[PDB]
Amino acid sequence: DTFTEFTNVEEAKKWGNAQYKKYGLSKPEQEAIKFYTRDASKINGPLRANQGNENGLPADILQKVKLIDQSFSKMKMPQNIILFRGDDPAYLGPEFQDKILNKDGTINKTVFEQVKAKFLKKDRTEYGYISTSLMSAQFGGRPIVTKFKVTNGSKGGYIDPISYFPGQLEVLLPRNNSYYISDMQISPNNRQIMITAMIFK
Repeated sequence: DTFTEFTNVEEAKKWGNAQYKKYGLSKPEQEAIKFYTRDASKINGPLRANQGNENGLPADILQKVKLIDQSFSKMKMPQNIILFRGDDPAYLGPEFQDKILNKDGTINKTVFEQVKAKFLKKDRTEYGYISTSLMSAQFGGRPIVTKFKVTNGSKGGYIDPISYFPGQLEVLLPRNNSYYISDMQISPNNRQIMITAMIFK
């Protein structure tokens, strides 16, 4: 089946709202997700620190992580969907973060080959949750943009109605969520890396 890519904010909120209405997230689930949206680093940072071992987390963060994890029992994609995330060169790791951009702001083409060797057609797992949006335009100036293709039934949910930052049209996906990088390209303007990644659960 096609993957839906929302063409505008109105249609996106319509689809997101329709799914959100079915979640029945608990009060503590909602508050934990809202806290995450206020500053995701307060959750994803500790998860990275502890290499996903929720048991090494501070007790307050553990309680929120268990809630956010639990929320995904209620939030599954109803259709194959396209989601977006912007990022900076640190996404590529210390050995590339300061080399992937030329001084003139374009992607270093030779270094990009090594970036592909490291990442392309390989799975990657992040210890943090994945924050995406239904829409892509807000990422047009970021050094890296990822298009996630997420199939029907995969865990994840539209959280804009409970976000600290309404209008971001965020779809949150689980932590420790392996994705497959299926494509990586330098953009037409030579100033962005465009990644496609695939998630099936």
